Amino acid sequence: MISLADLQRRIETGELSPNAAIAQSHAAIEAREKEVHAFVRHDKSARAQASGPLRGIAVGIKDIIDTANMPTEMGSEIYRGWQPRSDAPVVMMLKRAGATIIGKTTTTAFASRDPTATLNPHNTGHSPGGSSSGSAAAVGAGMIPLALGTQTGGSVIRPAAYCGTAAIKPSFRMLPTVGVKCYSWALDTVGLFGARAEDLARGLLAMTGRSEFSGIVPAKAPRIGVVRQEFAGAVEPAAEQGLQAAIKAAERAGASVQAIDLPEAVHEAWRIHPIIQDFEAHRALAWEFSEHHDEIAPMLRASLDATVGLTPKEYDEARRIGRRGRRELGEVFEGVDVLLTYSAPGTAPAKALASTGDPRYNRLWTLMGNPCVNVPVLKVGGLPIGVQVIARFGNDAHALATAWFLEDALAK
Amino acid sequence: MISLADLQRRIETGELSPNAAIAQSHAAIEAREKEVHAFVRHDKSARAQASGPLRGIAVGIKDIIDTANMPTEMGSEIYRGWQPRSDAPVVMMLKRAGATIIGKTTTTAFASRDPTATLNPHNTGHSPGGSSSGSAAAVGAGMIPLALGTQTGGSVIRPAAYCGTAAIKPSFRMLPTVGVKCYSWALDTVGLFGARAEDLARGLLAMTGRSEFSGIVPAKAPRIGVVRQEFAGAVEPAAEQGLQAAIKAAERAGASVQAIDLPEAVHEAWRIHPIIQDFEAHRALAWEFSEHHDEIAPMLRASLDATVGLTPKEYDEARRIGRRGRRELGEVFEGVDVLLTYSAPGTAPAKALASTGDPRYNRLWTLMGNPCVNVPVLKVGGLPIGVQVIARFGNDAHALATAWFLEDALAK
Repeated sequence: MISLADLQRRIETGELSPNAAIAQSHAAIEAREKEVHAFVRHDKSARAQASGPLRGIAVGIKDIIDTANMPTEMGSEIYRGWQPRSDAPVVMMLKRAGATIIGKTTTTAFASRDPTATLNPHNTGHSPGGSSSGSAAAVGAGMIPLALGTQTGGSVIRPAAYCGTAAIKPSFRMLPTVGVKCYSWALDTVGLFGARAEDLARGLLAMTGRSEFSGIVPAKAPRIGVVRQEFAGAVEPAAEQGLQAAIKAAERAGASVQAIDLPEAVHEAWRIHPIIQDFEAHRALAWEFSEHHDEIAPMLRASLDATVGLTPKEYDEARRIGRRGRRELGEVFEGVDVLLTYSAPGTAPAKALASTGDPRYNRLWTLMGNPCVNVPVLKVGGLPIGVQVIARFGNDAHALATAWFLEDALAK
Repeated sequence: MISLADLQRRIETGELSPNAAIAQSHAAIEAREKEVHAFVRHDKSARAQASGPLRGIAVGIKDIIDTANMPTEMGSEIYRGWQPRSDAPVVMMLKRAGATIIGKTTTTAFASRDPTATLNPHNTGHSPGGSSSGSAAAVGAGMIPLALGTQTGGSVIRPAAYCGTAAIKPSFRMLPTVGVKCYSWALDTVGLFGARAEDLARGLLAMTGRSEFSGIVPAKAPRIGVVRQEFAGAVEPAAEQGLQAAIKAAERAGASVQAIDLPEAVHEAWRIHPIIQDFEAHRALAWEFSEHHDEIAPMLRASLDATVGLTPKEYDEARRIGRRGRRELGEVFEGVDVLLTYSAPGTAPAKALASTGDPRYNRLWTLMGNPCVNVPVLKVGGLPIGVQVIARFGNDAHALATAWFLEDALAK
């Protein structure tokens, strides 16, 4: 994989030129696209910008995020050829920083469960996860140093884990969702994919200009709280192996680790996530559901059809339950700096299963809003397994700091 | 003005056909549009639907809200001829209920300060207010029974007051802002314009399907708390005259009225509203500011140029102040059912002043999130003056109930 931070340093010290860096991504993409299929469209004419911390940095954009110079097809035929008038605010944050929008990465139809043609870089016979399939695969394939995606359930953390890349789902609403195809406004959150935690930090620094993302360094002797989200059902062996490896490395590295059970209120929040997501989806995708019902991908159309009956009453109750969950989750962070848990059920499912994986270990955190970071741990049968580092709401900088510490710890 | 609730009843009993109702609206728009200029686009072919609670109900849509069959130009040359692919969720809520989207109403460029060509129905020499100019003017001129607008500062309540129409800015996020041109995601709120409070209730009921809007009836002897928002300075004579008239009518109607002071925390919330609005504006309008700077309307362009320096730091601090205000405000709604204040600085400004009016008496409430309702009280020099009814967050129904009460009390 390509490191954003590495590219920056080399460009800053005249070692590498912005153009060369971009040309390299162009090459990397063409070298493996026929095998990975991570891009809906590759803008081969894309050139590096003159200035900015992100000059020479090629970025892939999930195809539900608006771009003015390239179509935004939402992974659906309904939007074939669709061309937004303006660039989404998040795309502009990148451009203003000197980044190069190299292309649009594949997304499941409307960011749902319907598989794309994209394949896992580690094993062509496996899924790269979803819904941010192309962003994760492209970064995992070493095509680009950065990519944007989104998470409502777990479309940032899950595919990152599956493809073995670093990634972060910042605190809810930190990054604007304007110009981002909505599924559930109460959940939709923009995320970033990169090689390591440090790359994510530099990416967020350039995008937001927030000092907290500047000068970040690996955390020392972090206080980790391990949660296995039992309420989410049984996990696959490979996932537990990864978690245990992480815990062990962390301990050897000097961290303090303790197992803790989440409050019953938090469990409840996890349970009603589907209610909030599905109710709002009917509102957010009202036009598509009413005017182009039969054109909606199979799986998405099935979930919508099965949820037309959700009532405003139960919806409101679900949100109330979510709030309680957030309130009680905060107390948990009085003893620990971050929470460590699974990033996915296990290794990436085989493409033959026609599944982008289950977000049951991700969804709770999207609703809580806390910043989440994926840390690649190991590989089983050649397929990546990662862990999820979660910090207090708004403490994105610390989450990255701890993920960094964890990366170094695993490196022994 | 055309009453939505009135049409519903007559249509329901078979006294009025939906087709006739819609024909009525077209004729009404035709008779006053050439002088008011409230519509950016009037769809003369718009027909009535056969079923649903809003069948036969014509609705005007502010032109920052997406429509799939009509252009959405944001009141700016930058979006001349721009055609969204889909109808915004709020528009779909109306259509699914059987409503007829009769056209797009004028909006200031990107919902800011730059005046539109729309004129006040009560006096063409005055402003209809902004930024929801067309929606307020159209309803105020008796053209349509319902219209959608938006409020970030006071673009719902203020123009409603200026045009003498009933209107409501629902609780924050109760109505989706998807497909609604964003200015400030922390403030942007969809609102409705109608003849009377009852009309607003019926509209929300059909749109949301929430039982809280069903069976709404005038309130009895409500506990009103009068607040003059001193932090915003003194209002114009006409405005005070209207408030005094409202208080007197309410008292003689059996209501308990008492003057109340707003906690310092709330005052501060009002003060930092500009910080939040302007900071986000730069992110939300990044493409426009960076790629079409000189094409942006004069006033909005100047305010943007003057705020480029706002830091994320002062922004975060501003939000913290806002949250603090929200908590203490709730405490206020413990001894009183609703608050009563000004809807605007006074009568509608003369067009010559090139001003849509000062929203200093509206902005606080948009940030607090509380449901606000404008109640027409009287006229000065032929220009309408209204008052603003405010209830606790999520108590929209009660707000409407009390507003209805005030309407009846004013009629004596």
